[PDB]
Amino acid sequence: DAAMPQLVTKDGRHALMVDGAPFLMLAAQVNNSSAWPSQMAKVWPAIEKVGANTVQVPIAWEQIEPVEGQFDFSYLDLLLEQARERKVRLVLLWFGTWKNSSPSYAPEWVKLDDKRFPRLIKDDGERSYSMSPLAKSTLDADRKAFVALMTHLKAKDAAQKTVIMVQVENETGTYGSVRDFGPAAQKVFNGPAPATLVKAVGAKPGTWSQAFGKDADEFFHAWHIGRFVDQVAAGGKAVYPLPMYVNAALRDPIKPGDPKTYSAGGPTDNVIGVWQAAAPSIDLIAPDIYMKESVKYEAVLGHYARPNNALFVAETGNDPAYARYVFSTLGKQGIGWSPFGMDYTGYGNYPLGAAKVDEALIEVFAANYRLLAPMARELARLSFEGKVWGGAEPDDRAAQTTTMGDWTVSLRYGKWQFGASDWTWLKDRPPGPQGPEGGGLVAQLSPNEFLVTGRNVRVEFGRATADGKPMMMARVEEGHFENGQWVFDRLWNGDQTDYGLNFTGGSQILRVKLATY
Amino acid sequence: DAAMPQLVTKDGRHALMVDGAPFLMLAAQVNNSSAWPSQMAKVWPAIEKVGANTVQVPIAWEQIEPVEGQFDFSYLDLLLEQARERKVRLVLLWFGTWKNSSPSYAPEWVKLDDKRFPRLIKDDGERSYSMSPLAKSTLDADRKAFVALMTHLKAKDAAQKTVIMVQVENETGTYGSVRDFGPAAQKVFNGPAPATLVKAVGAKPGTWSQAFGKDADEFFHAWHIGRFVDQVAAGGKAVYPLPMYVNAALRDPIKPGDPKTYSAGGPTDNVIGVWQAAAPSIDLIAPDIYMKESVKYEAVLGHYARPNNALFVAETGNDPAYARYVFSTLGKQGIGWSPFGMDYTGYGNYPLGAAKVDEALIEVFAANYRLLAPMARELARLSFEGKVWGGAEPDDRAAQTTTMGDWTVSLRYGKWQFGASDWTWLKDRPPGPQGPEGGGLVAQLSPNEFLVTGRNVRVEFGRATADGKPMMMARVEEGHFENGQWVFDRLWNGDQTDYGLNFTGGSQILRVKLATY
Repeated sequence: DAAMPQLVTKDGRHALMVDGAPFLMLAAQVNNSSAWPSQMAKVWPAIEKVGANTVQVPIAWEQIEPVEGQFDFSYLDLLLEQARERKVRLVLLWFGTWKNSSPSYAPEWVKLDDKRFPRLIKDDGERSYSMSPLAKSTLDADRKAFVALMTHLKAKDAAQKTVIMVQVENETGTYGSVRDFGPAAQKVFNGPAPATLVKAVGAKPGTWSQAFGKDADEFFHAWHIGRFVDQVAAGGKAVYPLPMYVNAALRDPIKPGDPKTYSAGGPTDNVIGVWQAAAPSIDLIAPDIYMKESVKYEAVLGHYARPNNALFVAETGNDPAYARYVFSTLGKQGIGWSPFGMDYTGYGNYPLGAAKVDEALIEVFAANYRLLAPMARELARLSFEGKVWGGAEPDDRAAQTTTMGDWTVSLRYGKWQFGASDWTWLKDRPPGPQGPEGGGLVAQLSPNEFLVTGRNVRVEFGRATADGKPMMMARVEEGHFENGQWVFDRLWNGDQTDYGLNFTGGSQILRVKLATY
Repeated sequence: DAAMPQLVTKDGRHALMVDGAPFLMLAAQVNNSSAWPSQMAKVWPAIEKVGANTVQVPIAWEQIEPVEGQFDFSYLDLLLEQARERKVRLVLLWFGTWKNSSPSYAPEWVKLDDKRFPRLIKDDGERSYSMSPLAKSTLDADRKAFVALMTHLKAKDAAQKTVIMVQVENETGTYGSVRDFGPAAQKVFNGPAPATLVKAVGAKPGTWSQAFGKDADEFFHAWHIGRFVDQVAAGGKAVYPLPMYVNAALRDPIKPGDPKTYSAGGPTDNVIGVWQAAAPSIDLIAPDIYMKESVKYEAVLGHYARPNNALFVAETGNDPAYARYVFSTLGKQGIGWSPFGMDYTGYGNYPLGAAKVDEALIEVFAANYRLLAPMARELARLSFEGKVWGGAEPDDRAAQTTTMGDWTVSLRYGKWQFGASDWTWLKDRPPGPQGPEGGGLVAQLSPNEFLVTGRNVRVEFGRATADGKPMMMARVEEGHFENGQWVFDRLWNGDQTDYGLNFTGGSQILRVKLATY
């Protein structure tokens, strides 16, 4: 059988091992109501067009268990077939007790039986629309269904491992109530805070209120949602131990509001530690980023990328401005990135994303994946080894720079293919049609050798070491990957290297040797 | 074997003899990083589209001698094959010790070994990026490689002579240092000025400083670069004596700055005489013109076109405004003209030329070459015989006139195909879409007979001789060349000749007989 995919960590760097090597998920997600046989003719053309190596698809509880204990995995079987025909991998999204905070994807025998499967009670005594994570009934039922899913998946996919990760629930939490205030919940809240949690967050032992103070309510909900999801995940892992993750409806990364106004209890940036402590069976916590401003997008990446949390952008906007952020995510040691809404079913999630999803829109995102897909295994490995840096065009077009050993590396935006970066008389290119669009990635392969790519960007090298030695790009080789192997195309020289390395709208990859003389 | 091409001079007029007759190089140059097998599928379609009879292609030292004494001419062999299939001729550009002042096209065993192959030392004691032309090592190495190239070319092309000229180095000189100030160089500078040079420039004998005064530094660098290139050229000529030339990075033709701010030592207009004296084995000095303003472009042509210097515009911009200057160059007895950057590899040299090179851009230049190519042998001969005059539309659209024997010839711009040139009530055509675009050429075949062509221009004849005799265009015959032979199409008369001869955007050639009555 294919080796089991594994999320791994080495010296604070991450990889998803697929077939025994690091794998970059250049993913896309279908719309929420697309996971049906009738819609697949409107999904696959988009997915093929965008050039994704991985597709995220909902597996709804209501689809798999429409009548209690009568499981139907016929759609999954079809999806596995179609995915394999297209040579893409899958990430299954388990839509059970929570999808965007709500039980709407639970079957009717769950979500219309509140007495048996109870919603949480708010601080004003009225029931929320959102399920109590303290209910053993709901936990047992979601877990049974997830375990059935993992058992069937094991039967149908252990040989090939088409499915490489599974998302457990979708944007957990509750809007409009920071936790469950019903009597069962309050009984627990009045009791001792869990030793595990108290130690994880550096609190003093006591009741929830004593230990956590002003954070008690939000931590109580995060912990309980986490414990619920952990137990769902652990049951599935006991059968088929694929990497598993949770995704986050975000709070603002710079000026977060009160938790009553966001998806409280879900893995927002302030409760990543609580979720880590609550859910050891969940491998990573993934942000869903629908903030178009670069300042915010970069800030989100900063909160979620940690030595103990792999960076995977599980969802992002499909407005064309978002396209370039693949470069920012991979440049911060990301293992994957995924625009949401990539099908031709007619739905568009504007104001989040694009109003209309047609071939022209998908082409915007396709251009980056066509470039990156052939190099994905190489990038994944080099990233894991800690050799990768990159960036996307800021909203203000400011240059980005870093030091990689002896050398400086810079990304500059709005430059032509000719003319020194310091020619103040030469006006920059005008703004992208549909917003900023540039970005770049550089891997330091060894002290003086680099792999360089990008689109709509100038990459420039200088010398960091203040030893006064002059330098040059001694060799710039363009080539491409075939079967994962490098094939020479040409050397760049003269005009092509006098003004940095200028990447336009197509697909070029360079191996650059630097030298002093 | 085909007759050896020869640059010849007769009574201050020039020709490149190819297959024993004058040849006009309607050339185009590929981008600097296009001379590789992988790029030829993006080069040939552009070259075929533009209708060039000659193509300029780099032959890089780094490509031909990647390891010292291990020569590889496989690309040249391929290029010769492909050129012959397309029935174009080649001009090879030797990129060795200098390409735009820099050794970047020398192999690593040259350019990364400064101790063995030394860069010049500036007047502040720090090394330039540019090579010292006083180094015997560098000279011997460049010459050995060039001689190997000429030996291989002789073996593979003596029979057909596909290759008709060779450029020796590319835009020699140094920015930021007017000469070599290192101790070896200063030892020479302190010594006697060369008798040959002193006589060539009309100076008094002495040391470099006494002879040349304020010009001593720049002349020292020009002479030494010239002597270097001369020796490279002479070694090659000793094997295979093709016409050879050098090209110039220009200083301003009207308000030149200090040589520290331009490519000093290269063949700028003030050191053409120094280069002529230094390099008898170089047949002509060719300007590279990236100045779009007609006043400047005309001025450059004036500096370089001399009785002892054939006019060849080795490089010019590929912004559409440049297209018309073929007419100016051929009208000043030019033997060739060449837009730079004519391929579909994605590179564009804006602000010099076009930002994007696509079929639409190339069509602008194609329209002139489609007209001129069938008549190139006839024009070349008539030009050599001193019978050709012409011009391109000035930036201010002013008319151009000359006297050819008994007759006046005028070129007028912005006129319609109907209506007298002196109808002040009739407004001119509006400006070209992408700038000025008109031009014309007239050859006086005998006293009263002319060959006339042009695009977007009105040609009008009058009588120069002030004898009061009335005149007419007695016969205007349109025809075209097939196999170099004239074939009648029709007579122009009536509306077609009442308002001069109006050439629009296509290809027409006329034989015009003038008469008094």
